[PDB]
Amino acid sequence: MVEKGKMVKISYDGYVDGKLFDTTNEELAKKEGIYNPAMIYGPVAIFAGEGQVLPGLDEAILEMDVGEEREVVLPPEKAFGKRDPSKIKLIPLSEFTKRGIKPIKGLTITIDGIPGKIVSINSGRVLVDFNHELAGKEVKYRIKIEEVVD
Repeated sequence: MVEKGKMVKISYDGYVDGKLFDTTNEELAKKEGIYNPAMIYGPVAIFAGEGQVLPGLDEAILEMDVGEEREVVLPPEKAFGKRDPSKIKLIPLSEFTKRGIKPIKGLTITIDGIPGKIVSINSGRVLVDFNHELAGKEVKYRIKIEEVVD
């Protein structure tokens, strides 16, 4: 068990549809072809149960021992969230063209700093999904508590 608020350093590998999409392990990232030169790899310091990681990860961490490694399967609600219909919004084509942006199906756009993916364009109506890319997805993580500070 790890008490809520306790500083812990964790390592993790995250998978969606059987594919690694995130990892603290630089070597694994290169091996799996997701290495990002702009990312700082290595264990991540969190406070246990304080919401710095996905809800289901925080939940698992509180149950875990220092040095424990386990795998966890998280439903959307405990991962990147359910795909919320209220975040899928209709916007006039007119407003994109006014702003010199050509809407294209599949294109990621940013409104007021918020990223959104264009679902469709039909008769001047642009449907944009502002949900997280992985919303509605089951994810699987390997997670290890490397150390507890305190």
